[PDB]
Amino acid sequence: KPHKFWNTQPVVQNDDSSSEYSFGPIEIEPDSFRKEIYKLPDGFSWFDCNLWDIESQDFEDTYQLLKDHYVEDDDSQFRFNYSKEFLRWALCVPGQKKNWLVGVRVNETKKMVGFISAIPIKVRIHNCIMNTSVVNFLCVHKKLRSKRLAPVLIKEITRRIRCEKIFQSIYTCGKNITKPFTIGTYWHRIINVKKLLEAGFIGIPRNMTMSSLIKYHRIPADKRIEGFRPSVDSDAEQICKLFENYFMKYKDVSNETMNNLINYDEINHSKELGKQAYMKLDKIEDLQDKITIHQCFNVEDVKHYFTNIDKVIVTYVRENKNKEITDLFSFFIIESTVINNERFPTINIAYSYFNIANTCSLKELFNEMLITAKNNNCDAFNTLDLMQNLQVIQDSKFIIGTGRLRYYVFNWKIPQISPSNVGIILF
Ligand SMILES: CCCCCCCCCCCCCC(=O)SCCNC(=O)CCNC(=O)[C@H](O)C(C)(C)COP(=O)(O)OP(=O)(O)OC[C@H]1O[C@@H](n2cnc3c(N)ncnc32)[C@H](O)[C@@H]1OP(=O)(O)O
Ligand SMILES: Cc1nc(NC(=O)c2cccc3c2C(=O)N(c2ccc4ccccc4c2N2CCCNCC2)C3)sc1C
Ligand SMILES: [Cl-]
Ligand SMILES: [Cl-]
Ligand SMILES: [Cl-]
Ligand SMILES: [Cl-]
Repeated sequence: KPHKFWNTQPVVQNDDSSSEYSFGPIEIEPDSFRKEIYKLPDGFSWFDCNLWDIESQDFEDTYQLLKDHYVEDDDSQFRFNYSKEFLRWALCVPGQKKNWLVGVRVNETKKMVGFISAIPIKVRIHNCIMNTSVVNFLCVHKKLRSKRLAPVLIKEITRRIRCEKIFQSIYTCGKNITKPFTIGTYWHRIINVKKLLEAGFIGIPRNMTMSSLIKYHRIPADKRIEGFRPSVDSDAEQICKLFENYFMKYKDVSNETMNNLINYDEINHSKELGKQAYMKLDKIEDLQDKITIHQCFNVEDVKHYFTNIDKVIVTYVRENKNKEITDLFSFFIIESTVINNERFPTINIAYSYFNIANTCSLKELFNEMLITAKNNNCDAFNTLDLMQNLQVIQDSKFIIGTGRLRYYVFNWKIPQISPSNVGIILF
């Protein structure tokens, strides 16, 4: 069946017949976009969600909405239970705008029935760099589904983002909407066998028991790598350089292009000037084993994202004798509710974030990270096949998950690429 909203938006459609590998914006309309607030059905209202005071009623309403109505696995066995501390870390980022956190409320009862958010980030896409957005936590109350409310919330957040002179966005989905520029596969490393076995996540193969299963999913500790410790704020500048060196090494453009990236923020104000971001690629094979699109981090961003908050985010670095940082691993933590058992204990899952292995192999780095995940009472460690993570997944004890993660970019052209070419991690 055909789209009724997405067929009208500047994104590559599923039937695109482009005969060329091209990068660049799809449309350049700095002045023609709608600026008036969108209208909601009678008895509903917009509000800027107050996630700036963790004790606010807005925060309680948002937490409850997402706990009961946000993302479930494709088999409706588990639902995400984002904590307030996680949402604050994930949405109150540097440069965030108070009106990029959009809620929908029933006027008569003050019940919050909808939500959508965006955060600002910096990205490199091939030979361009820009300030862009990431849309996440789109949620509509279950009883209001299939009433064309989601396009309204999308149009609304788009208006608010464009009013900040930002005209692209990145967003992920478990299903196919339009054409995604890549599809990521996630994998599970079992840590707490007993918990996951009783939660219904894993079974028992023939001729095995929980004991032999615990023994098999054991995390090895016979070749530890010394020098890893939690990051602190004073590591920020060196973690910033560690990422820059990492993205410089895996770049998919020449050294000359990397030093003269096209700053789209300076040419998106004009239709003629913005076309300088058009870039044709003659050989898609030139991107093999390289990163084509990735987030960029300054020191203020590093301080926020690559910190340590109990039950939210974990970041470790490896040092040498001189206190210089040479490796980094990180994962964030989200609780998952068991849908058919409201009394089941807490299930905490770890999610691979950004990881840089220079003084050890990536498999060696992930083992240290798995040990640290065990120390943080995480029942499983989830990883996507992004960047170089395939090195850890192949010939391992990782188990394939049931779904796949589609990656989209709003108002930008990206040819279909491998997930290994992508350095973008959504929350
Ligand atoms: C420059 C700035 C631009 C900023 C904007 C950038 C783009 C951001 C876009 C948002 C990305 C968010 C990123 C995340 O957080 S991804 C996860 C989103 N949240 C959930 O999955 C939680 C559980 N489910 C729900 O909350 C609702 O089912 C939602 C709200 C998802 C849809 O509500 P409902 O189920 O009641 O449907 P409808 O009748 O209102 O409307 C039908 C239309 O909605 C399109 N649809 C359905 N699901 C998604 C989806 N996950 N991404 C994009 N579009 C989606 C669908 O194609 C159809 O369009 P078309 O097929 O007719 O065309
Ligand atoms: C061990 C265990 N894993 C479960 N996963 C689910 O239920 C589930 C259901 C639907 C969709 C998803 C999941 C799930 O894990 N995804 C997943 C998997 C690996 C990631 C690696 C890095 C970053 C994110 C990752 C990520 N996200 C989830 C957070 C939100 N950002 C989108 C992508 C998507 S339940 C359970 C008991
Ligand atoms: Cl619609
Ligand atoms: Cl797809
Ligand atoms: Cl040590
Ligand atoms: Cl600190």
